[PDB]
Formats: sequence, C-alpha cells, structure tokens
Amino acid sequence: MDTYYDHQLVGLMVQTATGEGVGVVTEVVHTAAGELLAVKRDSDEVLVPFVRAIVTSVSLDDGIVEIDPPHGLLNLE
Repeated sequence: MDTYYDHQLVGLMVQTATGEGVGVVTEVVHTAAGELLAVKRDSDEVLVPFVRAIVTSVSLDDGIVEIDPPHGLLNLE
C-alpha cells in the first residue's frame, strides 16, 4: 500500500502488467480524482489514470514503472 509521488515518477519507463511497453512517462495530469500518466508512445503519446490500485509495480532506483490500464485506456485519458 505504498504510493510514490507522481511528479517524481514522471520520466520513468512505464508499462502494463501484461508487459506492454507504453513508453517513458514525461508528466502526470492532476485530475479531479487524482492524476494521469502522460507517456511518450513510440510515434505519439497517450494518457492513463495513475492509481495505487491500477499500478502493479514501481521501480524507483531502476527508473521504471509498471501499471495496469483498464481495457484499452492505455491510450489517451
């Protein structure tokens, strides 16, 4: 039950639980419920809600992030 800061997670390699490399996050969007995950896709950029529930793993020292986007939410907010 540990949730790190978003402004700190920005710039890490975020992916899905299944192992989908969405890319490296560059910023989080402060939403009404919490924050979002702005990750730099291969050719574009997508956004995904950051929640201690959806997030599976979080590498602080390794500089990487793991998440579990709902269905096809791994694309845009």
